[PDB]
Amino acid sequence: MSKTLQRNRKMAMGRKKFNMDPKKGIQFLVENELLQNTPEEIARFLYKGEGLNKTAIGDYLGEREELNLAVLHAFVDLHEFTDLNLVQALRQFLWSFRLPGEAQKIDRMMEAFAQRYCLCNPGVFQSTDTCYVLSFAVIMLNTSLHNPNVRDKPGLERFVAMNRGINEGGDLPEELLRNLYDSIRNEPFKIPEDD
Ligand SMILES: Cc1cc(O)cc(C)c1NS(=O)(=O)c1ccccc1
Repeated sequence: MSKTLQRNRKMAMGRKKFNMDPKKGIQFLVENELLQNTPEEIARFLYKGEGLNKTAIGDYLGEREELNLAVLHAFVDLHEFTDLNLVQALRQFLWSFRLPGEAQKIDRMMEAFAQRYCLCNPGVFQSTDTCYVLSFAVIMLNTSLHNPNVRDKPGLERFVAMNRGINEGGDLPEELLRNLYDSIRNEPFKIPEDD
């Protein structure tokens, strides 16, 4: 009983430590046998995200060292994108962490996302590059449609034109692009606040 109560408080302390500095928080949890030091177990901890700031989760997933890269891979693997369209998948992924203005880190994260989306849905995009480019197209479209600071609201026809030639030199099916455009137009991305 006393061991359990002590462990519960130390877990809570570990979460607070993580929010101050992700690597120190994970270190405390691992060193106190509250979390196993495996990429999969760390990833599951971050995916659950209990009491964890989404900016802190993003920071940890964005680190360059081997273990953090492995955690990123395992974290993306916890996402189940089978039979979801690209927007549905992005809604889930983009809600799970936050990391603005770190280009190289976002590149790694979005490449991992694109690879996972395509593995889950092999018939949609034959090229993962197509998936990556279209993923950013949808993010850009969300901002263009829903941020009043941009006065050019691109219509469907413009969105279609902007994506020409990215499907192995051909175009994406028009209905795929329409479905993605309409999904974003009717429901903006829910993006985690800076926490
Ligand atoms: C997805 C998003 C869109 C925004 O308009 C603002 C933010 C903070 C986010 N999150 S974001 O971490 O900056 C980001 C994640 C993945 C790709 C691009 C950006």
